Amino acid sequence: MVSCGGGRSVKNAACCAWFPVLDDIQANLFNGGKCEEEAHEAVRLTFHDAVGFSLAAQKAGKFGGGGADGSILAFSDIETAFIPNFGLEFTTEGFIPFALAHGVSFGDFVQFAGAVGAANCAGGPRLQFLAGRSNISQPSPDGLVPDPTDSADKILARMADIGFSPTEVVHLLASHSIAAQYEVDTDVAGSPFDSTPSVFDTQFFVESLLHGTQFTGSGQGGEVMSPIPGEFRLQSDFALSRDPRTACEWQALVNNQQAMVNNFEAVMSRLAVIGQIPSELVDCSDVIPTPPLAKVAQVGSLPPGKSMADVQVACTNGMPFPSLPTSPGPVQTVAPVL
Ligand code: HEM
Ligand SMILES: [Ca+2]
Ligand SMILES: [Ca+2]
Ligand SMILES: [Cl-]
Ligand code: NA
Repeated sequence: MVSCGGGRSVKNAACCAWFPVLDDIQANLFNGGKCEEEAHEAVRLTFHDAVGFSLAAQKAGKFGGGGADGSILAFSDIETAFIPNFGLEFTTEGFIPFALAHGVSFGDFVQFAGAVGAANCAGGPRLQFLAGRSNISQPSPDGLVPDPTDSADKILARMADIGFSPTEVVHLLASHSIAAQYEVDTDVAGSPFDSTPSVFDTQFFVESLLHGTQFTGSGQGGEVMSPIPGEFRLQSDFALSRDPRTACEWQALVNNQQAMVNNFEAVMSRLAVIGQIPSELVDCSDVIPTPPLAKVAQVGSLPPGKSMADVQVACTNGMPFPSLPTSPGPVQTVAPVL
């Protein structure tokens, strides 16, 4: 190892340059190292950046997008006008000055910010962070970002088209354990996808499998019924939790928080280098912070007022759910991330 000063160490000396970026964003973008709206947006941005890539396009002799290349920032004017990217201009205009201030590529900044963001959440992962992506990019083609109204067929096809199996899609969706909607229905902006959007835990997997009982929003734009007031459910998460191709992996995560973390780290390592050549990158993973000391449950809980009878069993070849514990107390509305 070498030292960067002040007791901070890295394997690769060039990585020391990322500590001033760390300090700036933890203080001035993430509100002192929190896992709240900006951290969630940073995680979401890694995917909106990387998903602008198409193996099929490449096979047809067309440009499919340069993947995890910072194009969502370099060409925010273009990409934020894509339908599934609506409203992302608040995020891209917020993020851009940090990349520019520190002289790092947009492509590295997007991956660095999502790694740091996720690492702020209790229970959270420590994503691999490789640096070195060119600052020269081209805009993503339109039509490549999944939409929450898309069927499981269409989403799984789009994801296979950037290199991910349906099992890996479920692993990537561990991100919706730290997540809310702002644009599907602005009337209920901040309504999260699980009861714990600051905790990287298995509650998204448990709660998405419950029967829907009420709408949080107006039921437009891909919202379907969720199982707790204040919690928002996407049609796409409903479809993937219950599709034969994905359901058994979805179920297998409800009682293994650590495997959810490990699997998320594994798939995000791939996501962050889509369109990139890893041998051209430098490993700066040791700049990424450790998550808060916090004991996150390894096994998820049914929310208050729910029993095992409320859980949809969609996995066939695998096998039954364990009696998951039930959280104590009354039914309570999930607070929005505002
Ligand atoms: C598989 C297809 C996916 C669909 C259809 C989908 C859909 C969405 C939608 C509709 C939102 C709310 C956007 C808004 O109105 O504010 C959202 C939020 C979010 N998504 Fe996904 N998503 C997908 C995959 C992913 C992936 C692969 C990741 C990252 C690994 C991700 C990370 C997030 C995060 C962290 C948020 C919360 C952002 C915030 O709270 O500010 N999603 N997703
Ligand atoms: Ca991109
Ligand atoms: Ca959660
Ligand atoms: Cl670098
Ligand atoms: Na790894």
